[PDB]
Amino acid sequence: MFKCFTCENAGDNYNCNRWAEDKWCPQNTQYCLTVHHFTSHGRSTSITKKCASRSECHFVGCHHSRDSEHTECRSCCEGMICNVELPTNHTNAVFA
Repeated sequence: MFKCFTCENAGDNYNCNRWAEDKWCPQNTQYCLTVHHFTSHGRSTSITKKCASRSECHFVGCHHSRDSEHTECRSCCEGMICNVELPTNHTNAVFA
């Protein structure tokens, strides 16, 4: 089992943590979805993540809003609570 960030409305990474606690992921899941809401014009940016699978996000990518000019890029990262910070640089080591 593993713990992932299953937050909904979180303006910042910290907030996402306050909502999404350290709970085990579902049985029908093997990935950590990570949706990034980037506004074409505006500092504010929505963020949402949760457990997913190969089917749930079989066709990842970005989706530009029809009404607003805000795009939503969702991906699938592996590893316990891998969806820590939005701006992913690289993978760290294990302390096991």
